[PDB]
Amino acid sequence: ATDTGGYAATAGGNVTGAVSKTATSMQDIVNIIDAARLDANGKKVKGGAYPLVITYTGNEDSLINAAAANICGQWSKDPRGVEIKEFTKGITIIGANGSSANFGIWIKKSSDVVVQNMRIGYLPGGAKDGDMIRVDDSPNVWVDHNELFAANHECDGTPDNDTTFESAVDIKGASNTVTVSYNYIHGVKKVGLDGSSSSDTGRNITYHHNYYNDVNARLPLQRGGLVHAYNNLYTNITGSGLNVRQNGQALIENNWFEKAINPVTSRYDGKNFGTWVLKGNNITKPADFSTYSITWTADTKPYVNADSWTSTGTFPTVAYNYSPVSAQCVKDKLPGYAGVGKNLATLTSTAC
Ligand SMILES: [Ca+2]
Repeated sequence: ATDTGGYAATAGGNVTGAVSKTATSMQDIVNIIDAARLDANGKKVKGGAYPLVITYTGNEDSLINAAAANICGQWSKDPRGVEIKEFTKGITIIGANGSSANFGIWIKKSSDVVVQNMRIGYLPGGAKDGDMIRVDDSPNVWVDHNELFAANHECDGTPDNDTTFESAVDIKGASNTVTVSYNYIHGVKKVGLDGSSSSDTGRNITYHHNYYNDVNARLPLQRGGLVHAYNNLYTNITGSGLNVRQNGQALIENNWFEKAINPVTSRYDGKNFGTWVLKGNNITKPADFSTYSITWTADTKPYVNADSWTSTGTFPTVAYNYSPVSAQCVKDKLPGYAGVGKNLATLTSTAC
């Protein structure tokens, strides 16, 4: 099955001929991927020689706990991450229950990559792109059931006063189809881009069943293309939520917003505002803003907020099958399905 409930359609490494490998450390993952490029005769194969399902059993709680206790010492350290570059055979990196990582996963020019059940937090190297997950020039990637966290805080004197920590799930380039689902993202200042610049526009991304809590912004910072955000729980958003820019289109349906500032907006460019189609959220009209503590702020440059809470454009027919539960159900049940150690459980209307 290649069904991710979103734009990406991939089975990752769970295909025919997949080779199962256990990784006990960051280094093992690197070595395993490196060996997966060799054919029977020891010669390298472009895109990889065989599919892989890597089970990561490592635990780096010590590193995570030390980092949490000294958050401002993280940005200047060397970034730590496993790069999955030009591997198209199909790969799934799934964490064992109880595993943890103080390193990121950087996907570059690959495809059919799935990252599940990984608990990644307080990564070093914010000043040198220490992303928890980065998807660059990579279509058909599925980031599902992970816990990505740090501290929603900015230390004094970091480069650009924005590098205490990098992002949770940055997406850029030709990452044409991506599904980000069932993740528990908390304590993150910059959650994730959708295009690295004003010119890096496009892509079709689906954000569904994610639980955001105490995050500052970029859910995502969208640039062009299509974004389908459904069944997500957005609470304690301290800056802005979905920032639809460079003429992007978004379908925001059956989500639960609460204690959020600028939950849906288009700001920082001063032009080429994106559009949104709102339907089925806990917020149905401006009268609900006070009920759920929705706050709005202006910007120094021309901007568009959804303070009228009305659709400002259209959205193409959703190309895949999905069935959202109600916004009330995500509020009630989502926390028990999102993140790690949930055995990749999915929230169905049956459980509502
Ligand atoms: Ca980044």
